[PDB]
Amino acid sequence: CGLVASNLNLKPGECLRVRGEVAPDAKSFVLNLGKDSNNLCLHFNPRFNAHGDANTIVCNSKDGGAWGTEQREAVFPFQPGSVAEVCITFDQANLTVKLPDGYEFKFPNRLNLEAINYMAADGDFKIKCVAFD
Amino acid sequence: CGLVASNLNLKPGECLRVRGEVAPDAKSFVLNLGKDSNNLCLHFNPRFNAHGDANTIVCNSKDGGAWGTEQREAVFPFQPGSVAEVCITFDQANLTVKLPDGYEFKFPNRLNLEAINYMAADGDFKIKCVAFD
Ligand SMILES: OC[C@H]1O[C@@H](S[C@@H]2O[C@H](CO)[C@H](O)[C@H](n3cc(-c4cccc(F)c4)nn3)[C@H]2O)[C@H](O)[C@@H](n2cc(-c3cccc(F)c3)nn2)[C@H]1O
Ligand SMILES: OC[C@H]1O[C@@H](S[C@@H]2O[C@H](CO)[C@H](O)[C@H](n3cc(-c4cccc(F)c4)nn3)[C@H]2O)[C@H](O)[C@@H](n2cc(-c3cccc(F)c3)nn2)[C@H]1O
Repeated sequence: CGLVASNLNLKPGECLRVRGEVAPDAKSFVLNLGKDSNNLCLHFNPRFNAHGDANTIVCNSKDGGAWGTEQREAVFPFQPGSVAEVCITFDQANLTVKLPDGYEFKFPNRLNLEAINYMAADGDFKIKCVAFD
Repeated sequence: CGLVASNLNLKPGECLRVRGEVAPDAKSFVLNLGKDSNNLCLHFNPRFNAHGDANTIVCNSKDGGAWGTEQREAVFPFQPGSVAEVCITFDQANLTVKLPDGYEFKFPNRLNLEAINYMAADGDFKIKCVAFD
């Protein structure tokens, strides 16, 4: 039940910037993006230690309430007890999550939604700032 | 039907910073703060030209769907076609609103709420930045 933002109307090309602080006892946190809570074109879930994963980013989609296939990244540029910033955009092919220091993750656009109208944060991540570009 | 943010969990003393761009032909816009759409401890409505009023800030509350006693500020530090930032805090007595950028007025806390969990923007005001401190 973390921060939820609706009616974002984030169209392709536009950038969603999110800055927040990661808890010191961080297990994992979640950034959800899509149309609503049941239609997520991006489930961004860095896991420090959660569900057996250690220092692993887990991405997925949810379509009509149904989870898609999990995609995993070896690179884990997140440290517990620190401030994490992500820049998010998308096109017809992929969603792109960029980190300031150069890290960039791609996740296939599986929902093909016209825009991102929904953002929800959860887990050990307290959002401090959100910008729309 | 503008931006809506829920589960803010804004405790007393904490600052809610909101930046957005006011349309050149703006008639009015709204910042709603409270628990939900039916319970607003602050209805912040600058009216450039609306409901017969002009260059007047209209503040009110909504408690259980019912509008409280409307109140107005003689001062109007908003320009159509320009970027406006509003900083908002509250104690158990008043809400404090900081307008661009020397301006500060108190609005009585009439809902007594523990925290601000709900923000909704509307009217001729496209949100570009929201910060929580
Ligand atoms: O079929 C059961 C599966 O369940 C998921 S976890 C589940 O998956 C989703 C992603 O698809 C969401 O992350 C979801 N979620 C998290 C939150 C949340 C809520 C609040 C805060 C916060 F932070 C987070 N809400 N929803 C998770 O519960 C397991 O990973 C998966 N599995 C696959 C592997 C696996 C392990 C090692 C290597 C490998 F390749 C795969 N290790 N487990 C398998 O056991
Ligand atoms: O009952 C009649 C009253 O009606 C309100 S209008 C009403 O006020 C509410 C707050 O008090 C809400 O703002 C409400 N609202 C706005 C929006 C919205 C929704 C979407 C976008 C967007 F931008 C905005 N939604 N809801 C308004 O409709 C007038 O203030 C009021 N009155 C007028 C005067 C008055 C008149 C002339 C001169 C003068 F000095 C005072 N002095 N009192 C009086 O005539």
